[PDB]
Amino acid sequence: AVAITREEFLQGLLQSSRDFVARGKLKAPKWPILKNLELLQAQNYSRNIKTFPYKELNKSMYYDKWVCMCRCEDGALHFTQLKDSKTITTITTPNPRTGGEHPAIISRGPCNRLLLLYPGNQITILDSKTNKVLREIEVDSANEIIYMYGHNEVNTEYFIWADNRGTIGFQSYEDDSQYIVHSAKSDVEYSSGVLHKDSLLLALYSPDGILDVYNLSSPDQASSRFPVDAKIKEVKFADNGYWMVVECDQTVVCFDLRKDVGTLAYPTYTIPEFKTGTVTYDIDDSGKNMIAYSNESNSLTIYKFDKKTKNWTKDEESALCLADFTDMDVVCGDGGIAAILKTNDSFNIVALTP
Repeated sequence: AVAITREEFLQGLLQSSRDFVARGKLKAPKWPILKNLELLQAQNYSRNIKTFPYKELNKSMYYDKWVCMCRCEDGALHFTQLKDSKTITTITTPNPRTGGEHPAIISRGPCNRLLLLYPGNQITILDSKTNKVLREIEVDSANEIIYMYGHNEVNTEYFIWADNRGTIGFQSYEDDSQYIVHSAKSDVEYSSGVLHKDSLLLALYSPDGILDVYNLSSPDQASSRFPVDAKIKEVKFADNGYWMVVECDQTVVCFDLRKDVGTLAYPTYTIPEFKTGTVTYDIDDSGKNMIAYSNESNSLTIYKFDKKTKNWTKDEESALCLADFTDMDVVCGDGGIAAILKTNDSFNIVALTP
């Protein structure tokens, strides 16, 4: 390939990681007072298809977050992508598989690469721009792959995959070349994962409290287990590089990666109101801004984390009122803040403005 030994690969990973470790260290712009809202788009989608948000370092040294929804019809994949209010586009790419089978996981890679995981650990890589098949890949592992991601800046010759018992490997986009850095355990049983900014730390987790962080650059080093009591719905590595935010059903737990495993950045926060109940919410990738929706009152509520007081408080100046949503995502590029409200098979995109 280009890397002949794992030792050679590990050195390329550390090097590339050190290239970008000092970049992307400026803060995203502070959120303004949001008073208006606009329903931009109502579409159907296939919720069973898990899509990981794609992160890109921008010229202002902070990260853009692209969120994607997929709708799978008759040999075609319909994508809706955005990183803010003005970057909403819908793309149609062909589904390379037989019988219109749905992918289990879809993720992006650099150079317009589209990673499609099908059950049985079979991966198809497409060029979303040219509609060509680039790779047909099989991963030899008895366990189901539950994480797949390609970093946009660090070690961009490979993408990452992980199965539900902790096998972690890298796969070359162009060559039949791969390297395993962690092998299967088993207490565990993971459902998802998330990669740290510097692409050296990978967190694998499950809804029932399990959270293990693996070090990708030192093979088979014991993973660290973080104490969560509680129902995990998402784990995020905040863009500042030292917060690990654990979004639960009605609690927010934030770990400080600089200290001993288990040390919190601030006291655990309870979501008001669960009723509880159908209130849903989402935190942006800065870990400082939060939007919550209430089905009962059809209202969006904005919370802000105060570094001084170390807790979340509601911004009362944001009276946002608007259809039964069960989940949501938030985006906030310089084009405007948008909230993606989701049911179990459709979504509405809501532009929020001052």
